[PDB]
Amino acid sequence: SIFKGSGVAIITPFTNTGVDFDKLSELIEWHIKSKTDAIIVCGTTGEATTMTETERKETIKFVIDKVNKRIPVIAGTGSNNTAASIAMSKWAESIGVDGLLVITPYYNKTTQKGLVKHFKAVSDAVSTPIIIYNVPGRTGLNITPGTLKELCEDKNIVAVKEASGNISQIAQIKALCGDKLDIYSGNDDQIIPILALGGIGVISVLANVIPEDVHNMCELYLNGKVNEALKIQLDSLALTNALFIETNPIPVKTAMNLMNMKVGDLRLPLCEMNENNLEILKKELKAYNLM
Amino acid sequence: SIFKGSGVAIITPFTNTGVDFDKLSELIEWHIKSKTDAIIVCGTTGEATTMTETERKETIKFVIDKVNKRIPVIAGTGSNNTAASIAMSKWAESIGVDGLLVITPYYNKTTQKGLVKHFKAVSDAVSTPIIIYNVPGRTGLNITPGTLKELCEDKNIVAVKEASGNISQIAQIKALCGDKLDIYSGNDDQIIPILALGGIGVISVLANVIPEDVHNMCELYLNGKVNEALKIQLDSLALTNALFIETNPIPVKTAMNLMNMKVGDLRLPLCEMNENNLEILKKELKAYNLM
Amino acid sequence: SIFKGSGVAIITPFTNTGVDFDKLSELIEWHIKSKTDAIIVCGTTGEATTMTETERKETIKFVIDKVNKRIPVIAGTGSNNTAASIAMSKWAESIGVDGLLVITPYYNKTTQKGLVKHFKAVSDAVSTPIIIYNVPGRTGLNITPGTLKELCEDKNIVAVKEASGNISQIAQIKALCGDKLDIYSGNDDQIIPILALGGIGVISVLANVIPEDVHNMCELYLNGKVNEALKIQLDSLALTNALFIETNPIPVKTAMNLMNMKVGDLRLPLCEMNENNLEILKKELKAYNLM
Amino acid sequence: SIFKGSGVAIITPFTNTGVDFDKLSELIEWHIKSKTDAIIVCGTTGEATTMTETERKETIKFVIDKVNKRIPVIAGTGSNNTAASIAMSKWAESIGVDGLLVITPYYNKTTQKGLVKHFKAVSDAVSTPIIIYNVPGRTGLNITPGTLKELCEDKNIVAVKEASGNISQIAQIKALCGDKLDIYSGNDDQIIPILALGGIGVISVLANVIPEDVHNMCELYLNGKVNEALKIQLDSLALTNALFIETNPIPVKTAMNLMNMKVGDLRLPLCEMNENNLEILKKELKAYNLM
Ligand SMILES: [Cl-]
Ligand SMILES: [Cl-]
Ligand SMILES: [Cl-]
Ligand SMILES: [Cl-]
Ligand code: NA
Ligand code: NA
Ligand code: NA
Ligand code: NA
Repeated sequence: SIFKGSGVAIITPFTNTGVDFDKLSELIEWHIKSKTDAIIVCGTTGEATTMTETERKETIKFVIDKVNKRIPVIAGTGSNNTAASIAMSKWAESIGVDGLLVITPYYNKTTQKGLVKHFKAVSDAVSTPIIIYNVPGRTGLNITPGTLKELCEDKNIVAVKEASGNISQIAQIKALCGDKLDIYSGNDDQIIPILALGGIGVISVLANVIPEDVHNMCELYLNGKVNEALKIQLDSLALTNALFIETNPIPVKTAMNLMNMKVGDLRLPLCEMNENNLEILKKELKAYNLM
Repeated sequence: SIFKGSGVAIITPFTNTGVDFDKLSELIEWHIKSKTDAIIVCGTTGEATTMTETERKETIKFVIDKVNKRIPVIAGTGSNNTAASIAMSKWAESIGVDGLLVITPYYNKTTQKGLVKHFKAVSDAVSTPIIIYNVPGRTGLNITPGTLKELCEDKNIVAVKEASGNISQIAQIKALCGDKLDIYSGNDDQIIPILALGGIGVISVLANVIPEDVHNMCELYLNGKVNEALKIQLDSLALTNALFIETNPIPVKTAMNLMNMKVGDLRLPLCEMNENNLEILKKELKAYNLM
Repeated sequence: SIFKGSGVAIITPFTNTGVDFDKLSELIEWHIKSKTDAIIVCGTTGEATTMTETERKETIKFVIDKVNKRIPVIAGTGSNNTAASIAMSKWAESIGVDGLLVITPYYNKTTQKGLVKHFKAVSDAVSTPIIIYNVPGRTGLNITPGTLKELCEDKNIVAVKEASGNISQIAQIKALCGDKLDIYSGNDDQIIPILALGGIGVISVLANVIPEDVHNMCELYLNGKVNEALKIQLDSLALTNALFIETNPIPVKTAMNLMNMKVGDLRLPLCEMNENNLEILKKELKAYNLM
Repeated sequence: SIFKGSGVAIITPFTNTGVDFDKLSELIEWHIKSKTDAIIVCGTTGEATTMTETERKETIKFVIDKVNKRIPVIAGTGSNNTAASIAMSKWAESIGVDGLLVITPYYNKTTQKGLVKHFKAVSDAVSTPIIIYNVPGRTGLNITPGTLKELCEDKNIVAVKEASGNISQIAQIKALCGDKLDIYSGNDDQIIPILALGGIGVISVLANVIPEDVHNMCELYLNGKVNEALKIQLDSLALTNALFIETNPIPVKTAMNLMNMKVGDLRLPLCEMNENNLEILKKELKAYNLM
């Protein structure tokens, strides 16, 4: 496995002109102390879409060099243009990332036949483990269990981050791909049911604010302490759903700032929460002892 | 709990003019021997919709009287007409059923406000535990976790059969309703993830053909043997999905007949499978050692 | 055609113990004066689901006998049980209905293969024109354009009431079935686009309150006065959507009573509107000069 | 209006290393001869996603300079990064484009509140008419009629290309935004119903192969000859749906090559059609006299 347990999809802290490197360094050290199992850098939660190429590269290399082999670092390097996914993947490989988080194409989309060629062209280009990221609610596109079955034979493709939110489809991947594909939950509110079907962890938004809970929930579940794990899941559910009340990472960045972490403003087209949803977030942060 | 583990949604075996009572008796004794935990009689799997009132009553009373207190018997008694759900519920109560399986209205539908009045009017009429049955893919209507939270305070309403297929919504019910509402999975391909979130069993189509597997999967999971339970789930997944290749109970009745159980023909508007889907079913029955 | 233009899906006015026959008579005469083209009696808008068999029969025969050949009368006679759809269809035929409104099965559902057998078994039983009613948001089930193509060859099956709300699917039916199947819009907010694709009218909820507008919108469109028709559609759109703010016929019965028509209470599981939605309805009724 | 009638979403013809400028010139002259009303350059149909920035700029400027004021030219300039949508929009403005086709954010997405800030930040930057492009099946994101109502007050925002495929939502935009927002259909199979609700044309994939049909269908409809327009729509429907059998522009580029137009290969992650779908396309091309 690239890692087991809690891999945080870390926000990118912005100053008003670029990236807050010192704040990022603080977050990285906090994650390592708090027992986060891995860092996913410049995923969707990290707003990679509104970062320039230079910012994405500086940011990914910074996380890699700061962590310095202490825990695994995974970079989001996929895009909806296959040539660009190739170039970025080779580049993060070349500077020592331990894994690649590679989203399906989105918006342009393609067929199941094109998904196979897409991911084979990216994988062929590198020698670094790859995690396929499926998130149909964002991309308009669903990579099926059959397409995944065909891809899991690839040498670098070892895992999927599964954010379809469709548990029947999760069971199908596991039954079909067996021990040739690790499953990571792509939704925090679904850690328990996914680890229960044989998943080995989560790439997590909620770990941004409670890394201990997300790590222990996985560790407990994987160790056979399924009830102790279930209770963390149920107790944090209302907070977790509050973090999805508006497009992520709007709520999780909002929350970090309410918890005095000073992580800056979102970049357009993301923006400040509306007032009613802000109040629902705060209520859940206070009930969970976070402010 | 009304029961824990595997509650079979038993087919109703039809002769060419009415109900095959002798065949039903054989099925009941087989279920008790095979360690099925409870019988759900005249649910959707039992084709209650195409049975006359007299047939529904004769059938339910027969299952109750044959079982004779050996295991719990639950009757489907709900409909999309509240007066009719009342009369049928009182009637199954009066002849000694142990639970009521009461579907949300369907087709006519109603609001969340009407769902509360619907279920309160049914419950008020009886003194028998009630299981609310939510199946939005069939009814057009989704009873939300908030509406369920309000209903679980009712004296008779103790459980939900949850066939939304939405695991996020299952977590929400459990986090919100806590120990005031038992959750039964309404989908066989989702037993593991639902028991994992605190569910206490399944009202099952797949138990019609492999009652031992469905019972042991639940017993194992609930007892902490989560891996042994997971393996039954994954091994039977392809068969289970084959049983949903056409509108249930078309495939499960088709399969029982292929396994030489002689359970008769479906009633219109259900009908014989098409040929390609029939072959996919057979392949999965043979691979699972069922024919 | 069974009729062209506006066929009202008439509410059934209830007294506190049964049916308000005098009120129904008043509504029928009002519809004929107001130039409504046809009456659909005991459809979903007429709450047939919560009427007893005797009430459904008394109600349908009353509308037929009161209208006395002045305009076409269509009865809803389908159900999700094929035997019961047969018996009811023959019965409305026998007392002189001019058309049958026959919904797809719902809740139990079936395959496309079963839909063909379902509708052939109903049609074979009668010699009265049949309108197939497709409403997947209520039934869970979508009859496809290909299945409709196969059925339109049937002698009695001449039309579809299309409430999928999917305009691409409406075009497909017309291109495929051609002049062998009349299309009626099953949504008032979609009269224009459906008549534009070759539809010949609407089976209407909004005609309950403004029969003149619904009739003229169709007459104008069919006569080539497409702009005059469009304006009625756009001006009444906000009222029309307000009539769907809660499960129909909750809002249209609520509105009739606000317009002093004294049509009684809904039957469970339908119930009174909630307050915020009630206010939105009233605002739209006042802006459209209805109260 | 920026234009009325048929605005072709022109493919970009690729050589094996870049763009086939001579082929594009031929296509442009053919469109002008064939009476196409406007050219949309580097939209989704033009595979802008897999073109470099230099290619996108060279391509857009080429179409603008070749057309040389003969008909309106609209460039796709939006992206899911607001800064990048700003820079590209200003740039196409600066070289004389007549309109901007600006998609909602996709994949990253945002709230309705962010959509307003997104589009205001793009518009504020320019003085060129803007067409908002809504395509939730591709972006994961639906701009609502209320958000559009608020934006149509903007000085540059004059239109929407509406590809939700939801005709109820089209009526809502028109009723709400009135004469402050032109509607273009974003689906060829929905030209009739959208022009019928007050739309003024289509930004079209099907115009790539039959520009005369798409132009005449609009001209006829807008001129009151609604039946003559309807017939073009119904006759071409099966071809049109065939063009959507796989992710556009896979089928339309495939078809152009079958019609001997020599427009080159698709760029990854788009790829060649599968065989069964290829045969369905060919059958429809032959039945429509195109090969
Ligand atoms: Cl997308
Ligand atoms: Cl799910
Ligand atoms: Cl239903
Ligand atoms: Cl639609
Ligand atoms: Na692999
Ligand atoms: Na209770
Ligand atoms: Na016919
Ligand atoms: Na404007």
